[PDB]
Amino acid sequence: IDPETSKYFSEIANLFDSNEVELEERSVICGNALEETRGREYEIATDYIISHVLQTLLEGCELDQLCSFIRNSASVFPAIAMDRSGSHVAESALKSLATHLENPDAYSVIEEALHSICKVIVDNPLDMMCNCYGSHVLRRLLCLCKGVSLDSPELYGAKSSKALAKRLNLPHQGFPGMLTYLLSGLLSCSREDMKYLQVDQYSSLVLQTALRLMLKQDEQLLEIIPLILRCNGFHIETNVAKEILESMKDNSFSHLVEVILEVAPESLYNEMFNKVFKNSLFELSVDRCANFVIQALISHARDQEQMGIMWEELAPRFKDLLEQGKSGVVASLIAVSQRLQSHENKCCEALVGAVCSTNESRISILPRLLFLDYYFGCRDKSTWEWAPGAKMHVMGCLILQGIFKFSSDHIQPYITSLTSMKAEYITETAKDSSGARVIEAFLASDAATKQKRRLIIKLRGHFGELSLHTSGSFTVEKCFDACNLTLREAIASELLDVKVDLSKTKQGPYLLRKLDIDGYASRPDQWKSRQEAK
RNA sequence: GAAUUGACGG
Repeated sequence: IDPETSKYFSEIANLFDSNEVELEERSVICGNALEETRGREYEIATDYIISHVLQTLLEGCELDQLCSFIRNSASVFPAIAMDRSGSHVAESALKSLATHLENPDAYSVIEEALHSICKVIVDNPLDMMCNCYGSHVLRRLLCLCKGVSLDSPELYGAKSSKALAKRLNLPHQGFPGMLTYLLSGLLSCSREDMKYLQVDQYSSLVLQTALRLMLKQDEQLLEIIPLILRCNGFHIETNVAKEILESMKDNSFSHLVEVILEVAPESLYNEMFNKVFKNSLFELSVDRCANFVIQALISHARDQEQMGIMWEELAPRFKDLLEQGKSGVVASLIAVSQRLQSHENKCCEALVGAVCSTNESRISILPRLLFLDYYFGCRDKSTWEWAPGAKMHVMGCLILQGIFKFSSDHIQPYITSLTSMKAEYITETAKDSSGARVIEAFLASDAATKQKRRLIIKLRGHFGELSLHTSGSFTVEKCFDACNLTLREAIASELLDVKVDLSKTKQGPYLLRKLDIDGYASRPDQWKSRQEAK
């Protein structure tokens, strides 16, 4: 890295800043500058300063020069990818490649570039799989081979509200032979190396990504998963099942088996259910790591026999799970009960009994789940009633949202409890970003109209303030849609009083328009006639 | 629109 090389890439960088360069000329300069890297790919790409310029060049050049850079750097690509700066250079090369996925003329030239990369990785993959930087490069490479260009937290694999909502029940072809080739290369180690891969954070993350990209590819999943579990008809031998069970409380492995259970084909799921989990459900549910594996197991159960086993092992202990901070386990059991149509009423009753012991407690099932952590962390639970001002409990509210997807037959204690909360509590619930989802699930449930109406009426006087927030505005429209003319008019006039402020809100203009607040203000008789025709 | 209780970068 002589100073002339340094001056060159710095001068290229300033030239792009000064935005005096046409986008077509910019693209050609990017290509010329890449040629200045030939023979020095590793040195340029891993330089703490020049790597950032090399990212700019890769993202601004044309396909041919990108491919030329990838081909000339392939023999050092694992070294670039495991470097703390070079790994961003490597990822820029992939994002750049990915911008051409929609161009059918580019198919074979992209595939050749991926082959250069996969070939040198497959030759020696295990340290790159476990390297904190190279693991990000492998995840992106796997996505590209699948034809996925657009980043997804799920695939990489972060937690997200789409995934939580999915767990609770609320396309380019790619380069399939390159995906198979690379992922087979990552998995052709000894069973004893694989044991360590199960438990290394960074390699577990790579395998999580690969499993998600193979979703619904049963023939590949049935080859891949047994290698990862060290099983290679699919059968888990008794000693291997013990080893999988023993590793289940590990933070890295627990994340991996979460994904395995999500993508597992039916026959493979059933074998895992029976041989690994079947008599350990509660012990695994109380572990800080394993309980998320149990949530994934619960969510993907196939049939009523499995539902019964999970019921027998876990419902008697619902109170333990809530006390110990494992509400996600209960949420999942409740959610899959409504999905498999099994043990619905047994699940709902076990939840009531877990929160409300004596008969007098049961009218408080709703407040206690809205503030699940305050009630269970309470000093004196026989006097606890509310958490004034507190933020409501995400998972307690998600449980309730599942509860209100049951038929009214199974959830009468929940409907009676919610609809009988006093106005101040119902109002605080609607103003909470989680509690508003509870209200909305109840308005969408098949509870009686009279009962919905009772709750909505206790919101009178607060629709204006409710509407001034993004979450409340949805609740206001859900209440409105559920109302007769008398209450639609009540809500409409409350929004009128706050119409100035409401219009300065993100959602306000839409809400004002959907409810037709201007018509109501200016020609109320015609607004009432159009609403009545609904 | 609130998004679990246990991980990730120059």
